[PDB]
Amino acid sequence: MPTLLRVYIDGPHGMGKTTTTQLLVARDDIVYVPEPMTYWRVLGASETIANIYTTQHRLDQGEISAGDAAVVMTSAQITMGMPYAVTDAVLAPHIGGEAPPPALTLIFDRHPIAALLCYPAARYLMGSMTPQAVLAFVALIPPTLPGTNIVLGALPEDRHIDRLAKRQRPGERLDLAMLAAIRRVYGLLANTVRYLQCGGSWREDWGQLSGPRPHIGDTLFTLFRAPELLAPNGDLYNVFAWALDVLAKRLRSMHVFILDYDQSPAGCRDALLQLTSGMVQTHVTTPGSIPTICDLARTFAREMGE
Amino acid sequence: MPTLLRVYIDGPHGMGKTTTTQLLVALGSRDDIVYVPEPMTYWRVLGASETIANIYTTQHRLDQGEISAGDAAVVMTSAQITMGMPYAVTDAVLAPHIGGEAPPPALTLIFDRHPIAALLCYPAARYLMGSMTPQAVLAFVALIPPTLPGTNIVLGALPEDRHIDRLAKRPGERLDLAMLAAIRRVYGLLANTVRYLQCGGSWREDWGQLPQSNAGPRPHIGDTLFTLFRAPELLAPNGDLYNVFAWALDVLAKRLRSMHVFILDYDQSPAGCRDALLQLTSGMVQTHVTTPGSIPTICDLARTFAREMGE
Ligand SMILES: C#Cc1cn([C@@H]2O[C@H](CO)[C@@H](O)C2(F)F)c(=O)[nH]c1=O
Ligand SMILES: C#Cc1cn([C@@H]2O[C@H](CO)[C@@H](O)C2(F)F)c(=O)[nH]c1=O
Repeated sequence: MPTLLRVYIDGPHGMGKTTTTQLLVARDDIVYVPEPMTYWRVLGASETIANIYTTQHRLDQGEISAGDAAVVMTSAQITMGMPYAVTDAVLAPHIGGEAPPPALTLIFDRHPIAALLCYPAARYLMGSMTPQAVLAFVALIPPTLPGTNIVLGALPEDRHIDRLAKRQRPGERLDLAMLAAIRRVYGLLANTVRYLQCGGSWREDWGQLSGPRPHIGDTLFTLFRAPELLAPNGDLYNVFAWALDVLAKRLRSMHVFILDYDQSPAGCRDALLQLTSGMVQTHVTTPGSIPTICDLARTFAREMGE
Repeated sequence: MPTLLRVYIDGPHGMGKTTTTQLLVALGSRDDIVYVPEPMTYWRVLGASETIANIYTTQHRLDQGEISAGDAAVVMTSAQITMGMPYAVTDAVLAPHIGGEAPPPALTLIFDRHPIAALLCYPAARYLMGSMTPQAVLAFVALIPPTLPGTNIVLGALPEDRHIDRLAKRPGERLDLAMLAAIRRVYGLLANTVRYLQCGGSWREDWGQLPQSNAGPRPHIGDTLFTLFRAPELLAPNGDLYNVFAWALDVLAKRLRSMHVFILDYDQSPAGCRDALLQLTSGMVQTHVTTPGSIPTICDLARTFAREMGE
């Protein structure tokens, strides 16, 4: 059966992700799946991004409670992740085991974990989502398929602020606190994958949060030493501990690649191209999978891309 | 390999599901059948504060016109996410233990509700009540976990008059007969949807045409869950579904079609329901487990869950 390469370009917004990749299919055997802006602004709800930034701004000003903001943020994040969740689910049966040239390369703008883990966790750090909601999203992260190659960004903070200022989505507000939270989350994400792959056991190391791989205090696990999640004696409730077991399973089999964005758009493009030589390809499951996947991807772009 | 029997008792609230589940479990030896309760403690305390009360209060304030549909939707959507969390995690932790479909089972697990109750049925019912968008319902559907082998779901049958009587007597709940009608309709649609799919129905082929299961002829698509999603919000200018929503229905078909549905008549005494459920288990699908230590592991998981979150 023919081979497929899936490449998810992810990481904090405002680094230059949607430019870099736009230049990458810029063709028959590569398809670019862009961010589903139309879903966010129109199809799923009205101006979800505006809704998100306005809610945080009003929380910050003290015009609404943490409680009101959390229910708003939570349902908004549901809208945000929907196109990623449907796409993953319809693609899943087509994905075979690990596998030469690929018959088809899909380059996605973001992986489901952006809306089902990273953004929720950042909003938690922003005081506008409960950690219990975050772990509800985590519990729903689809099982990690073979060949899940995820590209995360590296960019010094000052330069990132400069780029973000020019890359504001419709309805977005330039929020340096959110920028720092989302950068911390993705930093912790990269660390967490490494911790897990080198054989780290969160349950074994959990005691260190109260005291060769990253320290657990430098992974996503540290975020869930939140008091909401803990019994009167300090123990994590089992239901949350199980969500963390799921988090561990999902993240461990991801293939992370770091893309230096502190260079020219053509440079970023070339660097992304270089990275592909180490990415994992899979077979598809049926002979008709390749054109079906192509049609899915192109229909997504056409209908939901800006 | 030793075998496992998983049975999810589901359907509208107020039918006697929870009692039936306990009665059935009380028949078995302690360590060959385990009860996985509604995570009431999660709903009331651990996940958020009094979520059930929040749900019913919000619907009421919508009905009274004290809040907008928009405000009700964001509360209802967040609350439904909270409702489903323990179901999702439990399914995710059980999944790698389950083998292919397959003497008495080494272990029987009786669940109070399947993940689809919180990820599909209640959201769909709330959408019918005007307190959730159909887009959000389809987001929940997109997130329904892959259907494990040997997913036996038992749904309820019960005359509406007896059901209403049962509810008006036997929290945070408020007596809402409109919601009762909605959730009864939704589970009836569900039963039909499984039968429709297993009879080879293709919603895309039948789209233009807009109970019981494991028996009978193929339902009309208008009597399945697919009919709920002919909503103006989901339709393109040309009048077809946007592809994104269409893909969510494809997921809906995929998840439901491999399920094994049974209908239990609740219009009888608690012991009657128990024995009826017991007879029904005879035609239910078991699975192998993936490791020998899966049986005790699964057992501990079920008991830990029950202890922490059961009422
Ligand atoms: C995927 C995704 C998400 C994107 N976004 C935002 O949408 C835009 C994506 O470019 C950007 O403003 C953002 F990244 F901040 C969210 O707020 N939440 C998400 O879950
Ligand atoms: C599972 C479940 C759910 C239960 N419930 C309610 O919880 C209560 C106990 O089951 C009952 O009032 C109910 F079933 F209606 C919801 O409102 N939503 C759900 O998703």
